[PDB]
Amino acid sequence: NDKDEEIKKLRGFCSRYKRENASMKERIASCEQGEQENALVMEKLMEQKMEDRKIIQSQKKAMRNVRG
Amino acid sequence: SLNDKDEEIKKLRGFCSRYKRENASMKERIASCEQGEQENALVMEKLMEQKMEDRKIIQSQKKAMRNV
Repeated sequence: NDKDEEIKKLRGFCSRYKRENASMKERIASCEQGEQENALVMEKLMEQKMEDRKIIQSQKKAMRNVRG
Repeated sequence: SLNDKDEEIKKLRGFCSRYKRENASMKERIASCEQGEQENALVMEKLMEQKMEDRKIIQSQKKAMRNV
């Protein structure tokens, strides 16, 4: 009766923990997937920004060349 | 107070501490992922603002050259 209750209690924690852990792997996995998708967007936006700065520099030079 | 029960309890107690450690680490990892995702959103917002301002500068440069 004393050993039986402790066993019932511990089994309950184990089933609880096990359910919560399974749920978290699922959540962690979708998070990492979100982050992989974010990475592609960020990379594209960063390339475009640097490409814009390149154009700006090239145009700043062309005007410098015209003002001689 | 049956026969395999003291050991069964010892094993289950072990699983619980193990589950408890693994649970804590996952909570920590999910929070880091979510913080990463929040930061990413902010970076993209900054990058989008910068592209738009850069395009403004680029158009302003092409027109100033047109006007010479």
